[PDB]
Amino acid sequence: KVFGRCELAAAMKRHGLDNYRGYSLGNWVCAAKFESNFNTQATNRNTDGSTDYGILQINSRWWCNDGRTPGSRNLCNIPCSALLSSDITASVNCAKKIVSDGNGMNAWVAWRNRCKGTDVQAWIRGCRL
Repeated sequence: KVFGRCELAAAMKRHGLDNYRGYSLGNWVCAAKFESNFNTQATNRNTDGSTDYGILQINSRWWCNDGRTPGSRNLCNIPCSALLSSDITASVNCAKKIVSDGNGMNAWVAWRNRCKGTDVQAWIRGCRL
């Protein structure tokens, strides 16, 4: 499923991502925009052989299990395909584990490079929330 900007902000808000670990809702919505382009079925294979999954492009090496990434941990204890659901619940739960880890949202490159320091609130401008 491809989300609307505001449809997503709302879903993320009810799922408790708004202001989670200090990161206001705009940050999350933007990260979503540039990681996956609001598309839940997005996948990207990396050079190290791992693959990134879903709305927030979560990586097979540390966080889930796709059965083809050697030496992986599965720190969110899910199959990696569960992150491609139109229900964003698993993506969201696993995002909270990642963000709480140590590097905050810097764990996401697209955020770090395309959102960090920007007026991220533009991303929730004019949504019923």
